Amino acid sequence: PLTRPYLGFRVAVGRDSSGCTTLSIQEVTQTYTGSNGGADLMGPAFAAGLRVGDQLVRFAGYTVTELAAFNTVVARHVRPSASIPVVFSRDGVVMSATIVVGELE
Repeated sequence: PLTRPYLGFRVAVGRDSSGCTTLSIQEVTQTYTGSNGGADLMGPAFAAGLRVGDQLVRFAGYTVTELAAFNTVVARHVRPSASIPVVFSRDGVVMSATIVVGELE
């Protein structure tokens, strides 16, 4: 596929109760897409549990580069139901969650 939208969320770099350098999203970007679907109507947001104040690293160890990396990984996969392993944290908490991004209508 060929997807690569623009960043419409917020990214804040800091430290959690554990301390593993992880960024958290204070917005909702999982509500739009393009190419091989371009559904855009809220899907991978609630389905994956991704909400404001959630830590999205998508990389083992609880850490991520920037929004560009998250946008590339999320864009790279535009399947009607692709299951990609993503690591999430809740203020130092360690938990695993699977994001199901379903494009198309």
